[PDB]
Amino acid sequence: VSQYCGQPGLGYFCLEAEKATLYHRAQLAPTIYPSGPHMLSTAVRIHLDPHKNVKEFLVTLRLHKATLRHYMALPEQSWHSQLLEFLDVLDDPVLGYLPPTVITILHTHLFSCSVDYRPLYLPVRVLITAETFTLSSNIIMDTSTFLLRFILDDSALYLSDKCEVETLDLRRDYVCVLDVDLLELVIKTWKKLSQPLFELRCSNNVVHVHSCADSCALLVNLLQYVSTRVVLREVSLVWH
Repeated sequence: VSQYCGQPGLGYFCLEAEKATLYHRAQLAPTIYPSGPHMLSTAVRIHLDPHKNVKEFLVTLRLHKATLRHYMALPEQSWHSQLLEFLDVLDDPVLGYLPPTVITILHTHLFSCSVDYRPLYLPVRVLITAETFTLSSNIIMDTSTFLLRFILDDSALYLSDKCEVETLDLRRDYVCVLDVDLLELVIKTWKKLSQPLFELRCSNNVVHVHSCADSCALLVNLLQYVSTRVVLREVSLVWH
């Protein structure tokens, strides 16, 4: 749209689809999403001001039940391909638009974007079932400071059979290992008035942990084989 209700700067840019999450390229597809909002509902909002002459974005992104991973090889190789193809910020050399300085303010909602096929040298069918990944960065990301309220809701984790890549079991949504009730990691990275660079004040709420000797032993094998940081974070209400 252009000039919504007659006033320049007001518009409605949108996008909708329903897709299978992750298919790789050159070869063979990753084939992710083996799992009534739609996918990639990037209903961004723009209220820029001609007098200000600066690029404003209100991106209300919504990847519903997707799996937005593109890191095919051990390094982020197909992710590199994705970030070399997709990354281009509205090249506008046309007349009447001298390129306004780019500034981004995201309010993304990666609701139910399950991540269970993150590839590495030798993971074991790793399953991390996030519910809500609310990267509501109310502050400007492209700056020294970035307030990012990761208000998650009741995540969890489940581990597969055996560290060597091939792993089968009766339930691939296996036993719980390390679930979180909530983790409000409200980071203010300065790249709480803490002058020190990268103050990752992960003010985590709590970390429940349940386990059996085999379960935690296997988890430790998994971790083995696979600048203020003031948490004030409860370490474990471990029922283990």
